[PDB]
Amino acid sequence: SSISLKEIIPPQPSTQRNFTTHLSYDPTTNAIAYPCGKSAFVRCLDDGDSKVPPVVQFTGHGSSVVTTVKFSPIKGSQYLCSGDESGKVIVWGWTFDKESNSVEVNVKSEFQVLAGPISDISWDFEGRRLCVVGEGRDNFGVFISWDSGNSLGEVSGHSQRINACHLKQSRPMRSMTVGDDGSVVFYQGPPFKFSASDRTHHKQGSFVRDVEFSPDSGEFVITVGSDRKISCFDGKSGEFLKYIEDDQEPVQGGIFALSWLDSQKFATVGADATIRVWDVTTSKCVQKWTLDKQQLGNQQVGVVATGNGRIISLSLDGTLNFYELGHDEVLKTISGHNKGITALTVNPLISGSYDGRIMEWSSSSMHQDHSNLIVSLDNSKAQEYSSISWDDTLKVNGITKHEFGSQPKVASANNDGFTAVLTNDDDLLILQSFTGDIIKSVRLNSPGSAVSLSQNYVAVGLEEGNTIQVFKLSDLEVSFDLKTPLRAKPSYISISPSETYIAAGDVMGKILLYDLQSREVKTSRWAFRTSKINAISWKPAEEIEEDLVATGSLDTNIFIYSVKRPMKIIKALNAHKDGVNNLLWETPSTLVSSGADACIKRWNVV
Ligand SMILES: [Zn+2]
Repeated sequence: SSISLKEIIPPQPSTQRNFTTHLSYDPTTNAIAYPCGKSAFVRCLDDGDSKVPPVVQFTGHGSSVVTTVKFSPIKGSQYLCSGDESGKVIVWGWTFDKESNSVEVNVKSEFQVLAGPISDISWDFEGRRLCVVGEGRDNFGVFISWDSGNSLGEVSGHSQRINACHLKQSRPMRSMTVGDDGSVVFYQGPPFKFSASDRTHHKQGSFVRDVEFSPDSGEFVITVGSDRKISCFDGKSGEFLKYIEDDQEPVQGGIFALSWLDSQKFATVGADATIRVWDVTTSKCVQKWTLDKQQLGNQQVGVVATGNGRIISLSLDGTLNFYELGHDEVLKTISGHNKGITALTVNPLISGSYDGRIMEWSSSSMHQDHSNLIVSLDNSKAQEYSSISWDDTLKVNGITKHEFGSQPKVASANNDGFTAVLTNDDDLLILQSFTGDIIKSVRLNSPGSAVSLSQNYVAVGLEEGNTIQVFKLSDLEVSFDLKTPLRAKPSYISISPSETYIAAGDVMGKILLYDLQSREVKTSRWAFRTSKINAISWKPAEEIEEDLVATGSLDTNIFIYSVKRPMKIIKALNAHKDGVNNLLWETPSTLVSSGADACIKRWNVV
């Protein structure tokens, strides 16, 4: 008996309005790396099976939000380096096993380099030296050896935050840091030391957001930022050569990032929802790609060349845009969440995160209709969905059909188009999932922290005495208490599909199973988790007697308990960094999970 990882749907890159998201591409593994939440990710652009794992997730930054992920230049080195807001940098390496289909990640070195958050990282072409940069009190960046951490130079010339850096990928080594107040500094080195400074080519007070030396011998260095200027320096002397401008292509917005396709062409991307391709020599824009400027989400917050003219653009809305030099049309788009997932539906698969974004995977549709946490999702009605959010509304296919007078704490929908909601004002409401109408309601005697709506019952977890009261859907005036309360505040309740039992767990990790009818505990034998329970889902039949029950807790684990054999536990550890939020059975043998880490995972239950 087991559970094995069947598929991983990774989140989109982390984003912030007015801020660049530095991406990284690795030719060898044909994959890109990017930060999202508290984990670093590497996603293989390779569809057709390959020896490269689809996804690699590094959780080593613990509680610190990851800011940047960079591939080591050494082909096949499978090493990467990432930084976080706490100012810590980590060099880690992964491992894969196409067989077990298991990915291992082992840290190799960690360094507390900055007081504040790290903004960018860059390796030397030997994959042994690092330019780390960002913000601090006295230090705005450092130059250190990847294994020891001993200083290999000194970041200087900046008084304000450093935004990006880059190491000329060839000898004689040279470096570049760039940041706030139009500051651009050049270094020389192996022992990188201040060489030259510049505060005349980028407007004072502006933000220079990215810098990058041309591939091969790096004959040039280019910096970009909010003043819409593209400055071109010489890769050796660092002398300003010229601005890259084309009369037929005025830059109408601040630039966020750049990436060289080869030694002559490089891409830029910015607030004017445009992806432009330039030729350093002619200073002419050779190719342009646009998106509707009228939509905030189209601003281009990142970019990275992936070889042979292929370019990947990052939208403020987290979308990944694939383009190719010579082809005026966008090749394909990839959307998804970049915020913890809080609501889940199956057959068809739909997900919602705590920012209110909803994802329809059956049509690759991404919605930004709600503007806050998605409490629940209901797809019972054919080709439609009903969503409830902390933005106090109930929407049906992105359209508002109900405005709550009181915020919806938690909710639960059955299969007959009904949704039971518990509000901040301590009310239990029963809505018609698809019209938004409240057909019946009742004031609860105490705040409620959990709901489970079956075909005929409504089980509510009550904070006062952490008891479970069961309501009759058809008549809220009738109800009964289960003989035994919980240990601590109820966190999640799941009524049996046949309404025989009721599984309810608490914020401490206890999960009691009751017999609904007799309202008596049927077993408290299921193993204590020592962590908040966030999800419980009954496995359906392929016997027919309800037995296996999947559950998830803040501790990141998935525990599939058994009614018949309370001592037997099938488990999957580290399912989702920082906790499992949702759990569903889309197939009698397949589980689907969502986590605080904005990941969605499918599992094969053997
Ligand atoms: Zn929509």
